[PDB]
Amino acid sequence: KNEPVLDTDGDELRAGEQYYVVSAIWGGGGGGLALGRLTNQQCPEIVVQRRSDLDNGIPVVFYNLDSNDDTVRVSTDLNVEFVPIRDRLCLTSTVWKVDNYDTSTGKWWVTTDGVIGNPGPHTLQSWFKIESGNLGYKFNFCPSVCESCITLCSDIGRYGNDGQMRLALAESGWPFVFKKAS
Amino acid sequence: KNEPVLDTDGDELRAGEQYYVVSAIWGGGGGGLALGRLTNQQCPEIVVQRRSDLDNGIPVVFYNLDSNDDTVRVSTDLNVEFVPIRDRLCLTSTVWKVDNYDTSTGKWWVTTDGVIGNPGPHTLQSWFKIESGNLGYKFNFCPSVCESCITLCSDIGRYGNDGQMRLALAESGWPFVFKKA
Amino acid sequence: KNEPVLDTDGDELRAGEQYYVVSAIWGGGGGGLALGRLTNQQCPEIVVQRRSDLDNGIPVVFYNLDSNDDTVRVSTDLNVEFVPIRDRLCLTSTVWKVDNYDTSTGKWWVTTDGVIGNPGPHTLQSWFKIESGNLGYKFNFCPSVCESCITLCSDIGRYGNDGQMRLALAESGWPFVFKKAS
Amino acid sequence: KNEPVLDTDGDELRAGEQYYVVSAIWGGGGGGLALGRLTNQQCPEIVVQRRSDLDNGIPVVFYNLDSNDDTVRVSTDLNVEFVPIRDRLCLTSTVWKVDNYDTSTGKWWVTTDGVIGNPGPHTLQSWFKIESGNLGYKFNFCPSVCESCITLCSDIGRYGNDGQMRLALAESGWPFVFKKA
Repeated sequence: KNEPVLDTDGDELRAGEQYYVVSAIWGGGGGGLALGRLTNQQCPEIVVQRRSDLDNGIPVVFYNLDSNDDTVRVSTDLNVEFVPIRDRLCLTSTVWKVDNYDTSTGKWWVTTDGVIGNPGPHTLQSWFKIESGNLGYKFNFCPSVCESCITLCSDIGRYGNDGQMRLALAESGWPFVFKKAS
Repeated sequence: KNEPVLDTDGDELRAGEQYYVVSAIWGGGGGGLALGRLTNQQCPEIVVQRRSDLDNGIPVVFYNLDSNDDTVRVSTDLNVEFVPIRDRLCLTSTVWKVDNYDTSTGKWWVTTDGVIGNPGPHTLQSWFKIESGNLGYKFNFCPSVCESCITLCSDIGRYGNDGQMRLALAESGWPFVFKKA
Repeated sequence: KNEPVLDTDGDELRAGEQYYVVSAIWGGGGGGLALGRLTNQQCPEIVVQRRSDLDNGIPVVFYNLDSNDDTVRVSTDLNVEFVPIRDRLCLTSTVWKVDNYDTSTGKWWVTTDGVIGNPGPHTLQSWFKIESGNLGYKFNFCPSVCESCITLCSDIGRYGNDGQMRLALAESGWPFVFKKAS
Repeated sequence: KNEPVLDTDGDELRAGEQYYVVSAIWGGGGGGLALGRLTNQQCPEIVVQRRSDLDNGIPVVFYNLDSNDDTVRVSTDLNVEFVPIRDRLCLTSTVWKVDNYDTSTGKWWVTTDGVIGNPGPHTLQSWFKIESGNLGYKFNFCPSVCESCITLCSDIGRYGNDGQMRLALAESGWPFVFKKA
């Protein structure tokens, strides 16, 4: 099988365990990932990166394709879900998913209201991979859960949008590391 | 557009919504802000800080330059208004404003009886910015609503006055966080 | 019997219980009391007040004249002793004591290397009273443990010396409150 | 004379004694300071901050203007020098100094190869002050050693560079505390 993803302690990532997704860069790297909103949309919430290094954001859990695999490995399709500490107003899910194309910017943003499990055409937009990079791990959207589906296939970068640093498909991915939220 | 200010849950501040303004440094750093009075002046009320770090104080609401903008963002002039948790006594508003110079102390205090809206020279003293701090956020008085006006331009810090902890212009601002009320 | 001294919770002070001695003034009031040194004297350490509101200093305990009185009351002679949280280099005690007259400043400072117990002429300089003031409690040095002794009789104020806020006999005392340390 | 700087035990800093310089804000605020190297520059070593708040870095010593003054006090020009816990490659000193302006970033970095003593125009870049922060202490570069010299005058903050956390002149200083080494 593929190499396990490791956290900042060097331990292998476990499916269902909570991790902050924090910038790999030390010095001007920013904080962790979390939830935000847009001017014209309160729900679903979008994925943003904190500007402050002090703020690790909201933890995520990862779920594997097969719930009998407890280890999170590189280059395998996963679900990603924020675990907010307090209840949220939005009724949409906090599962990551690729958004519909944004004609105002030309970007495919990462949003939420994704779905956990049921790999196939219905959930195609909710499957992400974690890949090794030079500066740290990167997310990649290139699902293999529906062989006959036509799909985008691209690393996940970061881009500013109306004062918030969002995640979007990009040629080169932004590097992250994973820190135990325990 | 500028970075949205966030509350302690991580959600952007919304214009018109109530927030406690609470010291980002607890313990002897105190608690939240509130309306107060002075020994020699019942009205207008002044801006004070509660000593107990368990006391969130009295919430404020923020108003943007343009009432169509609902996100409160850093480095933008806004109005700050206490929710009027007070007796029926003062006819003055609960809107923050920079006072006239205090010859007894050398301080430029934050007080109330400010005004909402009408950006320009008439309301210049009622416009405050929220800026990112080392931790939390700090207030800064440096209005740009009147390009030709000469203005003070300074962070907001804390100073003792009349046996109380007040807010005044200071070289280095005191950090606060914003809690949903 | 004299009124009990109360802590910031409204509870009566107990002999031998640890309290921070913090400035009663909120706004430009400074922090708590602790120990310092002088340029020409490392031991005994001197009593100072922290400039920073955030620093409650070192807690003290109070001891009564009679070890069988558990309540600390106003206008009664007490011993005051810092309880440092870690061992200190000086071999002198951390019990408060009025110093010998300082010809360099004209002040009678509060220093340490005091003694606990044995009220009378030998320990006279180690006895302090707590009094109600306008703005909080104040310390008063006016011991009655030796009726035939001539003694100074004055409130304890604060006064700067060598960049430190020291305590000294003064016409008007500095107000304090007592905050449970544990 | 000025207020003595205190270490994390509450004891005044002594000139010539070793101290770790550790961020007053932990977690994502980082750990202590250390000697570092740039990708493209082995010497002089630069001043960096460790990411782990468990890593105290390596100690500095402070030298006063007058060798007869043993207390380190706020708002006074001093020299800062890392204990030379390093390999023997560099002939440069471990004394902190403000660098020449960096056109690639717009920053005035803190680097080493400073000089101890001889206050005046020749050593101007090697004099720093320790100032009280909202919490802990901040460094400030605003030398008074050469009255006729024109000098920068600014707090010291932190900034990323070359994949590392460096110190540079900044509007608002980053707060540190001092731990006996």
